[PDB]
Amino acid sequence: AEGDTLISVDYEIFGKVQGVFFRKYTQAEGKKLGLVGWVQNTDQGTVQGQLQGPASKVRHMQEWLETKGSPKSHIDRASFHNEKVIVKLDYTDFQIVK
Ligand SMILES: [Cl-]
Repeated sequence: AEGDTLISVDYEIFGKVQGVFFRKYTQAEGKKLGLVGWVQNTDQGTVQGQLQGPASKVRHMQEWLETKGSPKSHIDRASFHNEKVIVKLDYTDFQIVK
């Protein structure tokens, strides 16, 4: 769904994505797009979280997560799961989970 329909989607990013300011840049891009959700480093060398917001903004974020990331990161792969349409947002902000 695109446009203004609200969606939620889970993501996991693989590559050189830890120790490169990925979490800070992701949170800044999410807030800039008006998204809520979260980002966290996993014990497997990856980055994961969820995004919630208007379909069009979430998709730009998905592209950012697949192609750009933080300046020194190198994204090899971005996997998205559990994409669903929602009527209300669950989260109120974009968190960095530690
Ligand atoms: Cl990082």
